[PDB]
Amino acid sequence: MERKHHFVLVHNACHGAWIWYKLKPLLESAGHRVTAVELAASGIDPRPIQAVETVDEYSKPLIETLKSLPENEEVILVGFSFGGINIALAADIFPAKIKVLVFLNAFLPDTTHVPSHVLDKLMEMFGGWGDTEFSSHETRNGTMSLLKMGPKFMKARLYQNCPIEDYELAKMLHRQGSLFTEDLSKKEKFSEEGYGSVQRVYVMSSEDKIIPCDFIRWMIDNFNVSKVYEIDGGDHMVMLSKPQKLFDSLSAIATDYMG
Amino acid sequence: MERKHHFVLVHNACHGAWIWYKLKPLLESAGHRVTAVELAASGIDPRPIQAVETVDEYSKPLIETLKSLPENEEVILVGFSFGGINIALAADIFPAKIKVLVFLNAFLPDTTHVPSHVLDKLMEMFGGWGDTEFSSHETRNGTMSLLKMGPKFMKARLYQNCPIEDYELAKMLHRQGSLFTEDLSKKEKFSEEGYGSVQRVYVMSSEDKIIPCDFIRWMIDNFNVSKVYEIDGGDHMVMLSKPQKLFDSLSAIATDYMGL
Ligand SMILES: O=Cc1ccccc1
Ligand SMILES: O=Cc1ccccc1
Ligand SMILES: O=Cc1ccccc1
Ligand SMILES: O=Cc1ccccc1
Ligand SMILES: O=Cc1ccccc1
Ligand SMILES: O=Cc1ccccc1
Ligand SMILES: [Cl-]
Ligand SMILES: [Cl-]
Repeated sequence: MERKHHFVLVHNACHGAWIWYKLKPLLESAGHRVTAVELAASGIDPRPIQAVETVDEYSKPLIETLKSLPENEEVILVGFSFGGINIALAADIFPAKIKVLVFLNAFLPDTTHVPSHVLDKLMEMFGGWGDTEFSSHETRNGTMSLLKMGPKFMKARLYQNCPIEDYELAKMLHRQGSLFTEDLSKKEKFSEEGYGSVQRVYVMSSEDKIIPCDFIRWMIDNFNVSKVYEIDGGDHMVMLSKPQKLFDSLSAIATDYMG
Repeated sequence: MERKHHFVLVHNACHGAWIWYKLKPLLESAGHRVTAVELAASGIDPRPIQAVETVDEYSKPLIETLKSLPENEEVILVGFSFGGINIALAADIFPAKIKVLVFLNAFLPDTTHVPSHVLDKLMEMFGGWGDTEFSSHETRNGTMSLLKMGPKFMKARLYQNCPIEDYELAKMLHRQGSLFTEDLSKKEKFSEEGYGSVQRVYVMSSEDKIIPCDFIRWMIDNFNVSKVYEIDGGDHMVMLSKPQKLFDSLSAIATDYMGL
C-alpha cells in the first residue's frame, strides 16, 4: 500500500486544535498520522493572550512540536488563516523537517517585505468587523492589539456554510487572540534559505468571506506556490463546513508529494 | 403554542460548556432558551483547577447565572455527571429559581450524609480508571485530589457510543479537573428546606459505563425522584451519542412541568 504521511495542523487566531476534530479522523482512517498543535493562549491552553506578548511566543508550541520529531522525519505542515504566518516562522527554523507547506485559506507571506506585509494589506481593505471587540494590552514589547470575534461577525464571515452545531461549538470555544501585526511589522524578513526553500501549495475555499479570492491571487502572485487546490463551496472554516473535501485536497497533496 | 422554558445546562468535571454543542440548537429550534454555563477552570477558562480549591468556587459561574436571572424566572436546571453536585449546591441557594432539577447520568446527593457520600461510593465501586492520571495538590486547607482522564478510559467508559469525531473533539478539549471529594466531605449536609424542596427527575443512559445503571438505582433508592427517563443506547456522553433522544427526554420533562 502507498506510503502515508504525518500531517501537522495549525489553527487560526482565536481558535484552537479543536477546529480539526472532523478532519483528523478522516486523515487517520486513511492511514496518516496527525498532530493538531495547540498554540499559546489558544483553545484549552490556560494562559491568557495577554501573557503571550510576541508571535514567537505564540508559535512556540509548533516549533517545539517540530523540534521533537525524529531525525529525517518530514511533515506536511498545514497552516490555516493566521496559521500561515505560524508555519512560515516554523519553516525558517526547521525547513528540512517540512516536506510541503500547505497554506489553507491562509496568509502567505514573502521573503521581500516585513512579515506583516500581507496582513497589513488585507487590513487596509477588510470590510466590516461587525460586533468584534478590539482592545489593547501594554507590554514590555509595546502595545498588543487584541481581538475578540463577535458572534454576528463569526456567523456572517467565518461560519456561514457551517452546520449550526459547529457555529454553536465555536461560540463556546473561541477566545480573545491577536494577529500580532505590530510584532510582525518589525521582525526580520523571512529568509530565502529557510522558509523560501520549502515547497508550498495553497488550498482555497471558494466562499471564504474573510480571505477573498482576489486577495489570495494577489498573495500568490506576489509569492508563488507550486500548485493551487480549490474547495468548492468552502467557507473560511472549511475544516468544519467541507471536511470531506478538505480531506480530498490533502489526499491529493499527499499523492503529489509522495516522492 | 404553549410555554417554552429556559434550560440551564451544567457540564461534568474535566469538560466544559462545549459538550452541549448538539443539544443547544435542538432546544433552541424548538423555541426554548439555553444557557450552557462554563464552570471555573473548565473548558476555555484560562485558570487551572489547582487555583479553584473549593466546590463553591468551582460552581460560582452557575451561582452567578442564577443570581442574574430576572425576578420570578424559574429554569429547568440540568446537571450532567458531577454536574449533579453543582445543581444541588445551587438548589440549596436558590430553590425558588428552579422549576425542576434534571439529574442527567448524574451524582444525586441526599440530605442525610455528607455531600461527598455518593462520590465516595462510586470511587469505592469503580474499577475502570485505566489510563486516567490521579494526582494531589496541597492547599492551605488541605489536600485537593485531582484527575485527568486518559484517552483509553474516555473511549471505553464515556464515549463508546459517540461518533469518532466527538471523541476526537473531547481529546482536544478535556482538562485536568477535580471531584472535590475532600472539600465536599467537609461541607455541611445539603438541606431539606433548599435542595430537598425542589422537584427532581433522573434521566439515564442504558449504556453508561462510568456511572453504571445499578449504581444509579442505588442512588435513586437512596434519595428518590419524581420520575426516571431512560435513553436507550446512550453512553455516558449522551448529549454527544444520542442528542435527539436527550432532546426528547428534556421535552417530555418540559411538558410534565408546563406552567399552569
Ligand atoms: O460583517 C459583519 C456583520 C455583523 C453583523 C451582522 C452582519 C454582518
Ligand atoms: O476599528 C478599529 C481597529 C482597531 C485595531 C485594528 C484594526 C481596526
Ligand atoms: O511585559 C508586559 C507585562 C504585562 C503585564 C504585566 C507585566 C508585564
Ligand atoms: O463525567 C464523568 C467523569 C468521571 C470521571 C472523570 C471525568 C468525568
Ligand atoms: O481509585 C481511586 C483512587 C483515588 C485516589 C487516588 C488513587 C486512586
Ligand atoms: O478503561 C480503561 C481501558 C484501558 C485499556 C483498555 C481498555 C479500557
Ligand atoms: Cl486567523
Ligand atoms: Cl464528572
